[PDB]
Amino acid sequence: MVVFEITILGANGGPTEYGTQCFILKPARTEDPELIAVDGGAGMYQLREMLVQGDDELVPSFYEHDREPIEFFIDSKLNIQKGLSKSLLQSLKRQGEHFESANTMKKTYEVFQGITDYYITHPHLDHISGLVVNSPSIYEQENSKKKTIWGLPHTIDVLQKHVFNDLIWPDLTAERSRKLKLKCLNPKEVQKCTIFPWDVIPFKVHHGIGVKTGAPVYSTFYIFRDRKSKDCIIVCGDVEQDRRESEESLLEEFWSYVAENIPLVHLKGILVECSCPLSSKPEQLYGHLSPIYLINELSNLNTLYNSSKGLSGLNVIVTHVKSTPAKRDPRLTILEELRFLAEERNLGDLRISIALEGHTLFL
Amino acid sequence: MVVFEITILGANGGPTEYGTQCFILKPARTEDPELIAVDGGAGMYQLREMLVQGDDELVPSFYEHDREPIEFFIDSKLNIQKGLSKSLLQSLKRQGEHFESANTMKKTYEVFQGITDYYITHPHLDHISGLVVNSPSIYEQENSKKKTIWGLPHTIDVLQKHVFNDLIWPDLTAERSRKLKLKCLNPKEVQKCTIFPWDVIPFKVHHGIGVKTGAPVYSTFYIFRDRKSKDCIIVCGDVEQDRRESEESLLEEFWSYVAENIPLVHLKGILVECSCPLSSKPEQLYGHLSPIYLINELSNLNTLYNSSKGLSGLNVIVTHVKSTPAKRDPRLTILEELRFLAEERNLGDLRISIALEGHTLFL
Ligand SMILES: [Zn+2]
Ligand SMILES: [Zn+2]
Ligand SMILES: [Zn+2]
Ligand SMILES: [Zn+2]
Repeated sequence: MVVFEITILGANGGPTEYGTQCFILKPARTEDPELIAVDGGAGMYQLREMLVQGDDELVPSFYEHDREPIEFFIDSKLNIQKGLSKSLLQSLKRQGEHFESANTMKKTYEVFQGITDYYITHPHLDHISGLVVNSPSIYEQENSKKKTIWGLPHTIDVLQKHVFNDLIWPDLTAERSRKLKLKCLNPKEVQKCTIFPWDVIPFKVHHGIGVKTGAPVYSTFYIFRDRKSKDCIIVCGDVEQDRRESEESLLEEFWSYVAENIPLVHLKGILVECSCPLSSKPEQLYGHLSPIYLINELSNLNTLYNSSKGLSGLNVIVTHVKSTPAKRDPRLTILEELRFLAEERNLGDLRISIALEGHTLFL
Repeated sequence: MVVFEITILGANGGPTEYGTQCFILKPARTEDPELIAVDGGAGMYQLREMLVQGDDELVPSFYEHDREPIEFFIDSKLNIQKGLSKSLLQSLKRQGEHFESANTMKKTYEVFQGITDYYITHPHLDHISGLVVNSPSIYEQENSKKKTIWGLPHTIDVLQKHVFNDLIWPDLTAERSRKLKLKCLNPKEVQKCTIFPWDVIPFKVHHGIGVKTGAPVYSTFYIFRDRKSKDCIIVCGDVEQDRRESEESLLEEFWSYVAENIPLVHLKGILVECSCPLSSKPEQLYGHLSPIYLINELSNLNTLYNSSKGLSGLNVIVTHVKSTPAKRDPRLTILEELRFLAEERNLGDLRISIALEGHTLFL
């Protein structure tokens, strides 16, 4: 039944600077070296950690305890494992002697060369820092695996002008070998992934406004659909609720598309933020979701599917939780708040988990 | 004799994305909460690690071994300790009960609020990623400690246009409370630090050329001078040797200034890159130093000081070493190559160490 393997490289919303948003995707079970990244925060560094670290598992927290039981953060039915998947690792183990002789750094370069394509949601630095700093790895060899960075224009235009511009970073897109490329996607259009037999469908969403400019700051939701099984996952960039009159109902458009085109049984997971707990703090919430806003969005999706079973069976994987100087880990607070609000709103057998770095989900 | 405490938050040259360049400075022994940062790669995340991790000490490597003895990377006379200094930690311990009640995350916010001023060498993303992602922490409170980002114009203009621009990052400099400010420094001019009784003297250096534009890419060397003791440290941005005819001898200007104005006995350390080992690889070396180029620069400084004792007693702390898919840790290769070349060039009792994240130097 499992179609997707999702490696959580980074699920941190800030303001600490490591492990920011990046998810690796591949088909379940298969052993090709090729990998897709959604966003570009945590990258090589995190792959290396997972190659070393790989039960009463404890995960980092730094609140009530420095480490906490893994099960506290996840739905009890979630198919999750620590480390990289057996099949991802098998692409290194295709050569017996070579795998054993290769040190951790070498293994990291090898796995990382397989990242063919990034789908970037928006160009905020926390979503691109690993993509950028890791990028010179592409020049380690003559016979070279090339990388492509995909996005809607609001992302690609910014990367071209403000990142790969010989000021913030050497303009690797200008190098004649074209080992790093920027490519635009059209919104709402079914586009094809390059290696996997998957469709990718990007949708624009709102993510606040400029501090100086007041201009809308856009983000992206990506649908990945396995063509054979028709199973899908939704992987989201940072997002806030739409404003009734002053703007386009981008989220309504998105949920309507999902309900029309993807039966709930085929929706294997949504990776979506809840940056903040219910406790106000407007400065930290701008451009983001809190549990009431996320539950309101899921309630809208529920209304569109229009089943008496609610969202029963749906896996919601909560990403981009921010640190806060609070007594309790906000991931735990948010998880409890979301579960409470889902129960209050009668959303059915909805399965809510927090995304945990250094783990793979099987959906 | 020790005047400076230098906390190494990040000394990684890339392409792995965590622990990139950032050094914290404070006067030795004193317990004020205020701190200076040079560069802005590793930040809050690394402070938090150091608050938790704090003998046969092993440090991360990931080559021949995943962890290696600390002493392999340093000169035997180097005054170094793991973790934050006792006096830095004392600023938290001024309140007994409060310190004990505060969790690791809270302690991290508290220490980090003390970073008053950043001195940025150049705006490449690896030198600013932590500064940027950490910056919203400034809005955690009403009665707020404010931060200032200092640099030469080649840095500040780029940060204004390409980073704090509501596209790559919210433009926090436009927020009316002015809790984050960008300020320019004049090159070669003795300027004053805001809290510590220190002079700061910035010098422009070369750091390669644009891939697309061919334009010179500049960097900065910072001299910090304690006015009472007259002791100085030099903390460097990324740099390459000058080209004889085609450009200004920026490095010659710098070493000449040092030899004229700072007696060797007062020069307590230089933190300077050696990104690459002697083994060629032009693509990785562009804009950077290898051991022959670094030793040539130190030889030039030696000639200017003009002593038969060479650079005896000088601490050279090597930063920004890049990963490479090699059998041996390049920090070890580089250390051996530098020591060999220094001996061959008769530079005297020069003390060479690699900068190690998660440690404090006392110079
Ligand atoms: Zn974000
Ligand atoms: Zn964002
Ligand atoms: Zn650098
Ligand atoms: Zn640089």
